[PDB]
Amino acid sequence: HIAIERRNMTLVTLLYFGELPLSLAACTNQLAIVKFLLQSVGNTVLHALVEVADNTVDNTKFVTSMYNEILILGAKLHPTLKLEEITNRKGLTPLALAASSGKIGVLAYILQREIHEPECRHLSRKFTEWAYGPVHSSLYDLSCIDTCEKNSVLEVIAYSSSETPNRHDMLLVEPLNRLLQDKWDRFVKRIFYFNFFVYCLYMIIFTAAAYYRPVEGLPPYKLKNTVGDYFRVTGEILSVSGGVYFFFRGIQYFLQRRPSLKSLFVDSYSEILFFVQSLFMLVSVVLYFSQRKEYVASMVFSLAMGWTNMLYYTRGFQQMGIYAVMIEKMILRDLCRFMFVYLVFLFGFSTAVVTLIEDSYNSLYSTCLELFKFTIGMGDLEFTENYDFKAVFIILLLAYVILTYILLLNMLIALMGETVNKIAQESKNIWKLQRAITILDTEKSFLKCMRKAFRSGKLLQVGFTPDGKDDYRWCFRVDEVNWTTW
Amino acid sequence: HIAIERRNMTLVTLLYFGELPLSLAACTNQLAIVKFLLQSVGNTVLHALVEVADNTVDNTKFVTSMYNEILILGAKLHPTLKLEEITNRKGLTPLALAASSGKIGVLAYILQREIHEPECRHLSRKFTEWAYGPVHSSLYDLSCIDTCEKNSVLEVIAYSSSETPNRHDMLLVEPLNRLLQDKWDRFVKRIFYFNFFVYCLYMIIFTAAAYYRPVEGLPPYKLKNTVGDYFRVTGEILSVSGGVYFFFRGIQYFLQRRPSLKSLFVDSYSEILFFVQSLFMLVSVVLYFSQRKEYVASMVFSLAMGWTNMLYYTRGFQQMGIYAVMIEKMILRDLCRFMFVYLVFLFGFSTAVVTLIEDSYNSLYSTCLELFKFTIGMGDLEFTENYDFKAVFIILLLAYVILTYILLLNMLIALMGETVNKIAQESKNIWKLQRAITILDTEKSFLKCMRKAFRSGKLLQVGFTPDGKDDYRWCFRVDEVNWTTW
Amino acid sequence: HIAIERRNMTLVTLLYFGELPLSLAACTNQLAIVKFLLQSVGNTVLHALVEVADNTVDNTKFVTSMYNEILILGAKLHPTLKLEEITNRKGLTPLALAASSGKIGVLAYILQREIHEPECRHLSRKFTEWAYGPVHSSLYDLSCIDTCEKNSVLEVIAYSSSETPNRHDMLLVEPLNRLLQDKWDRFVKRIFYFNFFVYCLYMIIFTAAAYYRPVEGLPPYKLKNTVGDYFRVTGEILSVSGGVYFFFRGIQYFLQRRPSLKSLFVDSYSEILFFVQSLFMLVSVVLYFSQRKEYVASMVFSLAMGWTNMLYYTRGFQQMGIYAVMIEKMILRDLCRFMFVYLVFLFGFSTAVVTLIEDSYNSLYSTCLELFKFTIGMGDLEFTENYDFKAVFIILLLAYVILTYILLLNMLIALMGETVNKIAQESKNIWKLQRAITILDTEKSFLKCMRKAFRSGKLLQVGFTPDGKDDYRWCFRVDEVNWTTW
Amino acid sequence: HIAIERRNMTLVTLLYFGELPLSLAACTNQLAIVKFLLQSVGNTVLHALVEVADNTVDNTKFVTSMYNEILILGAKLHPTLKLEEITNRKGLTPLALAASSGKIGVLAYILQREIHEPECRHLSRKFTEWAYGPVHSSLYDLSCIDTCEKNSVLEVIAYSSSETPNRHDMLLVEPLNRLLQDKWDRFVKRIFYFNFFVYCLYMIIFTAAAYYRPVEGLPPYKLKNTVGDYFRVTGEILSVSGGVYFFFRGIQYFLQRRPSLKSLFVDSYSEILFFVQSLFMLVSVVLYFSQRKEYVASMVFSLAMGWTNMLYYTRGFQQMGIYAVMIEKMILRDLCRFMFVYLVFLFGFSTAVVTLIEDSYNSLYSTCLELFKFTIGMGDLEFTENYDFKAVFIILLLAYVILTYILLLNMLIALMGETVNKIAQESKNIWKLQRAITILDTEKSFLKCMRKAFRSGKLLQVGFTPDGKDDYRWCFRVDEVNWTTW
Repeated sequence: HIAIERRNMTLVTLLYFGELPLSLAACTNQLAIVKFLLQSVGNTVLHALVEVADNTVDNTKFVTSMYNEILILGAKLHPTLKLEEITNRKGLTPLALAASSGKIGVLAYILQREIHEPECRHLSRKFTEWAYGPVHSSLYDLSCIDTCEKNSVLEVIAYSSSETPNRHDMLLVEPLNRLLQDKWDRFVKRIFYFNFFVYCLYMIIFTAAAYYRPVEGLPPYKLKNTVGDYFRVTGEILSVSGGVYFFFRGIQYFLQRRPSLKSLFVDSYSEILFFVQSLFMLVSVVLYFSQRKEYVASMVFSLAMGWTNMLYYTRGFQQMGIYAVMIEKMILRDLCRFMFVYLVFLFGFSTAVVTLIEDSYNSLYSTCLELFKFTIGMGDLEFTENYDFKAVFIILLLAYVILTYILLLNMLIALMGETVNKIAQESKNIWKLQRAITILDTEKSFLKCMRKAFRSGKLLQVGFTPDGKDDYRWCFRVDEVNWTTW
Repeated sequence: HIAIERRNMTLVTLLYFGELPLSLAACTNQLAIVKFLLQSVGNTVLHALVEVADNTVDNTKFVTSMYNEILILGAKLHPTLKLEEITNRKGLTPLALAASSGKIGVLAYILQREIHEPECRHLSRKFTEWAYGPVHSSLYDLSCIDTCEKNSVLEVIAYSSSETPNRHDMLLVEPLNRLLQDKWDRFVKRIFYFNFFVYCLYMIIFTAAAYYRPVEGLPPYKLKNTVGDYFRVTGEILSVSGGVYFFFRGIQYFLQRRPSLKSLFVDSYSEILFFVQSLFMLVSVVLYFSQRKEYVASMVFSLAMGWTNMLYYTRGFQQMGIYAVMIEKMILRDLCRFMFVYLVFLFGFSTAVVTLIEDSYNSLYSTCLELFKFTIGMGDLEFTENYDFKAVFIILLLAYVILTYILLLNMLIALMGETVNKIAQESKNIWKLQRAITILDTEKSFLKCMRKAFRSGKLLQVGFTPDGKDDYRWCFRVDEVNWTTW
Repeated sequence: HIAIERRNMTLVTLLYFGELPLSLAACTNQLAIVKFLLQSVGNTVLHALVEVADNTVDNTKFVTSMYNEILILGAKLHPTLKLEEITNRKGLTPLALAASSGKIGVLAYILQREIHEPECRHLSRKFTEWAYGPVHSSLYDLSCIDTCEKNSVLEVIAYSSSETPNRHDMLLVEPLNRLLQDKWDRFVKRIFYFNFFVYCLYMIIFTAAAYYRPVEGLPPYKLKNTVGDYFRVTGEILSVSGGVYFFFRGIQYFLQRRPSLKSLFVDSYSEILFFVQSLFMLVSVVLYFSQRKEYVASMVFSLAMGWTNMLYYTRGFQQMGIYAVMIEKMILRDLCRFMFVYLVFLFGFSTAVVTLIEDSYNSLYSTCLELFKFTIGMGDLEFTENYDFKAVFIILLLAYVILTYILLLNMLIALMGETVNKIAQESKNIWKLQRAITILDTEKSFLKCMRKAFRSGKLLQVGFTPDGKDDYRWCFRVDEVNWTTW
Repeated sequence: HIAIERRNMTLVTLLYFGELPLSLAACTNQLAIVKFLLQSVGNTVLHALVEVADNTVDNTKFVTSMYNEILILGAKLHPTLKLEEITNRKGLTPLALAASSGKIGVLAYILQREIHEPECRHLSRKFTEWAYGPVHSSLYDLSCIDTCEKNSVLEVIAYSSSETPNRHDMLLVEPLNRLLQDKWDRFVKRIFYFNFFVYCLYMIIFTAAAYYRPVEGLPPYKLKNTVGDYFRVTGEILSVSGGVYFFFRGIQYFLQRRPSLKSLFVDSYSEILFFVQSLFMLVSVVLYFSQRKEYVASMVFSLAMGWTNMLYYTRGFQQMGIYAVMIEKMILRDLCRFMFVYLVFLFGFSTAVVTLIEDSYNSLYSTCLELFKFTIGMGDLEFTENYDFKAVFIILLLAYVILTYILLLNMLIALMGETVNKIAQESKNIWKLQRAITILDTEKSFLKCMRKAFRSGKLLQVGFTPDGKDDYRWCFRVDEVNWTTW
């Protein structure tokens, strides 16, 4: 390993990048050294090379060349023995490890690799079926990447908590995009539209049952034999059954995803929404059967939540999905830090004025609301009059008006603009990540109808393997037109 | 065709880009191959080449060189036989087909082509009359492009529904701009100004007749012999005659244009406006003669519409036309998707509060209006008081205020800014497209006074044709000054 | 001239750019041709060359080289005879003609020209006194440019109505900037500060006289012997004397400048302000002596105007001058075209609603004001109630609120942003143009104290002239440090 | 010196950049000249070279090469004699002089210099301990820079009043950043968090004591034996003890910093805040013991101030620190110049209207407040009615509404946007300067616990000095990974 450090083949022949000398010499980007040498962590040489990638053009070029040479050398050294199917200490394949790690160009290479050498056609991935003019008919296998039961690269990129840096920019490569469109427009689009109208009609039934709730007495109420009463009972039953579903789907989401506490609100914002919505529905029905008139309070929240929580489904549509992602970003970053700062100002001035006034229009609850109104421009500057020192009170409002209305809110608006301006293309692009998420969750819940489906499908035989036995895998055909190539 | 695919002249001599082998070999950009070979879809070789253009610099260079060689070869092969006058399956000329297709540079080439070879001066388009110093006096024919009765390239670019990608950037070439200015300042400017004052005085008469409408009784009313009554009767007659015109011009627009349902609101926004305006006028006069007092309601809409619909005419003036195009864009994109989303929020919270309150200030109509007022800052936070659970109601307003006022509207404003910032130059440029549209509609309605006019005019003889017979066409003289050329 | 057109020296030797063949050959940038040839419009060869400049790098290089060769050739051909002192048909010197025309680089060259050839040191402009290390002590004459009684280049650039394209970017060259700073900080700064406190105390006296105006009776009022009455009489006299001054300075400005009607509001915005201010003061004192109580109305306008018209003086200070130039730009461009468009909307909807309502809270004056309030957010949506068709009225407000408040004003705000964003550096730079304007007006009004002053001064003898007689002109010494030059 | 000016070694051998000829010849960037020559102001050759730097790439390259040659020549000429330890007339070291002056690249060079020549390893600064692969373990001494009792470079960069141009960009170099992180996360983070909760609980106790202040009688009040009275007395004592501290820490800040009057509000904004806060607390307790009921007025200000003054502590946290720096910038630049301009408008129109009205709702205090309300949109357009000339009054409001609401404020908002847009990265970067400031003040107040600590520490022996005696200094170890270097 020490000789590998100095790139010395002499002492090597005499005899953090792992410990095996070949691993360090490969990590030191000395292909001749490992070629001469060959001829705990749990990471193989491929996994080590995946970890070594720095997503820069020179590092990616070196890593891809090293991996191509390693693939050729591995096929020569052992044709029957698996090379890519090996799993690291995490259990991930090296492709999966690179996908998790943040190797955009490396993953693009693995997806799009083709072998000029025919004997290197054993491990090649990209294939070309024909080329009439400038239009070539290409073929990508992508057999394991879509639907391997252990792990799938699509899954790994999907369940990425933004810690992977270019985790969004990964799937921009042609097979992932193309396959994503295929799955969507094949069946995921239609079932998501069915999802949309089921939930929309759910929210309408929940709204009608809520609006025409019965009031007389304290709950529960006797179910009188009447057409209206029968309708309201049936509507309540359908509503609470929907509620317990959006509990169960949500809780299995948390269980199967196992999200961290910090990643919770910064990735699964829609999920927490549809969890809290069902949670309020459950608390409402509990209080409805616990002999309390407060149930409707809980009920109201879920109802309000639910319609505002409908906006996820516009995350479906493209032109609306960007627009949804804006609201996600602002409720996560800006209107939390800003809302704390405005709480600092609000609390400071409200305690100031309440200490200034002596007598009960002055209470800190009422005074904060009264000072809150100024920000929306509905504040009445006249306020109260029982207080002494009119100048010392008025300077406090004028300070609060200059500060929190003009200085602070406007500044916040500028900060938001700084958000929309950077994310106009960015969130545009992000939309297709949530597109992919929904596409995967479709296979998720519909396990029975997705494995049989074989949405990727198109099993085309790879041919003669390095072992030399005829074998078949799954493929998918593309068209690439390049007049510049001729 | 197979030999054309492999760029093989050997098997060709032995014997999607169409089916004829010359067509594919030209499409494969092998000029030597088609030169050796020569010496359903309905598209000719020129139409196929127009379809093959990809509006990139290399593709345009290859296509223009191929078309120049094809023009020389066609003139040599058959001088008398037409080459450009041929029509495709759509009936369009190859220039018209390229104009519809989205070939900016190709159309620029066809407009500005000149032939260094004198024997290629048969098909040349651009001509130079003289050059004193660096100032050359140029000549473009453009004989058919302006006013061919079958199709005109100006017409084709004009009646483009944004599906053609650079459909706006087409006419930026010098002859189209120059000719456009000519037609405008020659007579279209003056007749459009007459249009402006006719419609302005129409709206004033319609407004005066509306303001001083009679009220006593139910309509119609007896025409008493009185100076005021006579004025009001005459004003109503002039108004409804204008109304039926703006119906008839509009309906012939829809008939001659034959717009698609999706292109309807995204291209002809001004037209639908002046159609709905006349439509409300017609419904108003119908109810006026149908013994109903509701006529004025319909009448009012058209009146309001009409003055707001006057803004089209500022689409005439340059500095105002950009400003009009902004309002078009926002009522088409942003304040529709935003208005749906705010409807989601409005409806969710209004049903929430109406379910929370029990008793009739609470009705969903009144509650939506009451919650609507908060967005404009005129909302009264005190709202009602009959409702129980003051905290559970107040948290709902505070949620609605934070969400729809500060979070949502501001975000929408940022989105609009994202619109004005990108379109400051873009819509500036778009103004001259609506300039061209109005210029063409002038020839449209005024068929009798436009064909006689010959606004392009300036018939200059092309000279000796490839057939060898002296012929004359229409031209237009320019001045181009290039000190860099000397 | 024809031979000059073809750059042919053969036919020239045998024998729009003017008519003399040397003029065209120079304009055709053939220096060898005019060298061989030499050895109505009123424009000389230098004036023709100034007109020929296109402010591009190649054109400026060619024009400057041609002018240098022409200067050398003119000095050789006639040393005693003037070359630059000649005047065109306008009477301008070629430097003045280039300054008016829009020749930034040419003017920079004329200011900064130095001659490597010693015999070309006759006409050279820039001089170097010494150079210790990398710090050279330079000398620019600029003798006529500052204070020639006929015309001055500083004056010509100053009295430029933005039609000259780079009229602002002209004086950015080192001698004009440096001299401008000199004049300012020498005496113009102090006298402008005196100007500031004179006008400030004028506005305070005018405000105090206004606030404590007498009311009893109809004007004029008897001057009772009392300390208050004596103060108010004296204050009124001082006020109206200031008023008649700001009339007289203003009217001599219009007379000496002779501005065009279109250039009036787009250049001299501050002047029209200080003219209208004095005009209202005069109308007020006229009505005060015409036995009318309406005088105070006129008086009030001037008072309001005057304090708002004080903002010019912050055009003095740098950090405030940019800020003033913003308000100029917006009241000239955006809040005029926008205010017309909002008048279209306001008038349309106000006539709509007034036609809808029948009975007098409804009058078009009151209804426009009532609809005007919505834009500022002070509008009361409840409006009136006497009107029938509540839905048809409410849809009209909701349309007006969506349109003029959210859609229109916000869009206007975005347009303004588009203004401040482009002019943040631009108006920053413009500030020094108004700096120069004020500096020149100081010499203007103070004719007696400016000609004696010789603010440029520093008369340094040029030396041996091309005539060969010792002569002296005015100069100004600079320091230029260039470590890159050594 | 004259020979040094002309870069002449001949007259030098025969015999503003200082006066010694070697100093000028070095300043003229003639290294060969000073090499041949060697072999009041108080500035040495190193100090002169530091002053000569212009922070441009060529000037920095020349200055660094000259300083390296000067260091080698000084070590050869006198190994025992100090070279860098010399002090200028200000007493600063040349490194400190360059730090104060604005030499970013020069300071980066001095921090990161290493010597390829082993005999130049005497004066070298950067060291490398090892390199396994592409990962080298580096070592920077930085022994004096952190904690020399006379001056420290960290201190000099910290106490910089923005007059030094790149004073922020200085410490971006790796050792200063790294050391800064070390000191923070070692102990400054924890003690600053303790600072945060001490001050937070101080503000809460001050707020509770304020809210429940006693009212009966005139202060002071008898301390009755009661649990509430005992709590309030103890709370007041703790509050005023905190007040006198935030006086004493503040006044020793002003004393030790000795800030200039102009630098006062533009650098130490947080300090003046925490000084005024304690100042109001002191005035309040004075009036409380001076038998006056006005004490609470003073008290209220400090309380309001204090909570709003809490925002400094979010200058601690990163994502909040940028957000704090925005409010600093706007209260320093924009909402001062804007607030003066709006005072011009407010005062002009308020005096206008008060002169227009005759009778006491009209007073200039009440009228300015009434006109002030329009800006926040709470203004009531109806105003009063006692005044005559309704049209002449209404045109004045409409002028004020168009001007100060729409035209002026919006323009101001655009100006603010111009602020947030430029400072989104800039203030982001500035946050680490206030990070450094707090880190240094920690060592400041805690003198006893910082000198013993040796936060930089890690004393590693430099080795053989140029004198040749084994010596030891302080160091700090780094890791730098460069796969591009191999």
